[PDB]
Amino acid sequence: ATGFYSHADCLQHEMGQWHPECPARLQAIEDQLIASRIGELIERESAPLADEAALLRVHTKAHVDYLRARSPQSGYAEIDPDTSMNPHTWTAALRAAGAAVAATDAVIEGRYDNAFCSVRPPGHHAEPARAMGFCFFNNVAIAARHALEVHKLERVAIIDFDVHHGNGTEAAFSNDARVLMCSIFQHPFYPFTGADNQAPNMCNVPIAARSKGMVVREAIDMIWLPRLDAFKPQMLFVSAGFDAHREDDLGNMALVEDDYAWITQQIRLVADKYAKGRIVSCLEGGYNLSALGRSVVAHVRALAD
Ligand code: NA
Ligand SMILES: [Zn+2]
Repeated sequence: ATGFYSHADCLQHEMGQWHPECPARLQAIEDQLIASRIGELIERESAPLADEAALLRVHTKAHVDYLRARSPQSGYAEIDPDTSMNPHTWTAALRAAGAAVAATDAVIEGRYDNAFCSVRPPGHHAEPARAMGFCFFNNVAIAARHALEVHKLERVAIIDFDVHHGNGTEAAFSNDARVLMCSIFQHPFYPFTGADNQAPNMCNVPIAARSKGMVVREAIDMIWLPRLDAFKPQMLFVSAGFDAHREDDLGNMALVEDDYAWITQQIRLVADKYAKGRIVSCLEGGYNLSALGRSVVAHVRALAD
């Protein structure tokens, strides 16, 4: 069984009408789960609020206190040129991190074989002391650190296939031998890091603009899988971003739904080998509403196989 974590509060976050990281991203996912009838092989779960101790396993106290103080009573408060808080962003971000924590508790406990968190705002750009690029708290990193420190797991792997490099995840874990990060990312591209001075636990593969899926499959098969087979992670955490899609206006790569299906199958195989199938996956980016819905459904269906 596959758990599906979301919350209505996540729709209340918005950063202006023009902004592509918008509430209709979550509604597009809901519509496609209906039109595909794949919403019937998952169990719906409500995301809880993340508590401070969950956040402080990843972020600094000043980071958390800043966003709490920055949360506006009305209008918007700017974070960076394309990231702002509205009076709902704080609650939404707690739900997004909350989802990832609670999915982790449910998978380790054996309630679900795996889970997906259909949540907003995304996480993987949020460094321990830097909110940026639509991200406030690093949902995936917070979930992995939950499994390490609370459930006392010894080894976890983070898979990030968003088009943008997960700088936030690299900045959290470059001294943490219990974590392996495997990723693909468009290069050179925002956030313009991740290609150099890679810690030994960082397996982040730069990908050229306009690359199609066969380049990513080759990269995953020849580079990720031997790292993962050597590491044997006891659980897998997924920064499931779908903006490397051919139809995405914010990326310049050319994946399609079948690629996301194929990638998820690999994640399943690694998890079945070493992790008792335990996977938690969190929505990152992905901005064409039709292709986002279609790509999340292909991902989710491969999790429920
Ligand atoms: Na990435
Ligand atoms: Zn992205």
